[PDB]
Amino acid sequence: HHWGYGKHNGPEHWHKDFPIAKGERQSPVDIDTHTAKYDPSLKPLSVSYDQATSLRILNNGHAFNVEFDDSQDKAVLKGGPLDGTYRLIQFHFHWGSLDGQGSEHTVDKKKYAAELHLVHWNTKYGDFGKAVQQPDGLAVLGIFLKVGSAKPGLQKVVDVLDSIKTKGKSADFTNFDPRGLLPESLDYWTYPGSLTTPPLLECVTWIVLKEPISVSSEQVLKFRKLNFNGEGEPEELMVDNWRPAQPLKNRQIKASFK
Ligand SMILES: CCc1cc2c(cc1OS(N)(=O)=O)CC[C@@H]1[C@@H]2CC[C@]2(C)C(=O)CC[C@@H]12
Ligand SMILES: [Zn+2]
Repeated sequence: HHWGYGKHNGPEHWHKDFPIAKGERQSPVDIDTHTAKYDPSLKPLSVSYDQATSLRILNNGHAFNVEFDDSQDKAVLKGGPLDGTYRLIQFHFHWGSLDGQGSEHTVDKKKYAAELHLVHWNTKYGDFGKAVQQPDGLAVLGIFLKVGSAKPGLQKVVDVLDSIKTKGKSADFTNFDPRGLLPESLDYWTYPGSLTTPPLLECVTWIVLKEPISVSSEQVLKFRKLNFNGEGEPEELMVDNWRPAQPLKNRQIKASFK
């Protein structure tokens, strides 16, 4: 009986196995745009993905991860609120059963259809497992998805999902360019938080872009055909794999823009 997103093992249950679920810097949160404060002194984001090397895509039973070679400085995030260099290790999404929900962060209580997380770890900690044990170990770039026009750069991801329908399936996924998933503007909000899935470690500097990307109804429909279960187990569609907004507590959200 492990954690998930169902009635009996979903977000309201997680605190029993992971008491940090009720901690002081949990994610996601609602971004109150009127209360967020512009922080001149915030630097422009630097997103350097030209040499990114994707390797594989994996259905891990909670989402699908597109994984990257992070054994060298090839795709890095720097600047913004960050000190030092953070290396891209994987991206994944959270999405809903309906276009009206699916994002983890909300904006003035608005839910988007999905949310992309580009996960990076601070290279001063040597690798990902060590980084998640540090308060400044990770930087996650969050990007909202709304339903409208297709995102051409997402299609290669959508088209491989049939090969990783169920938990534990993986497929080769080389030469995928994550630059094709970014909006025009890098204006962002930032705050200190956590992983949004167990173990919910408080190791993340969140950087959430203001500008959503648009994806087509057909693209998100294909996300919803994935399964949480393994092959040969009862089929349960992988939908609504999002944690709701958590209390902001003693935190201030900063904006890079006015
Ligand atoms: C940040 C990417 C991200 C990473 C992780 C999880 C969930 C994530 O999604 S999100 N929504 O970005 O927070 C949950 C499992 C975590 C793992 C970090 C490494 C951990 C702790 C281990 O060594 C064993 C348990 C592993
Ligand atoms: Zn995530």
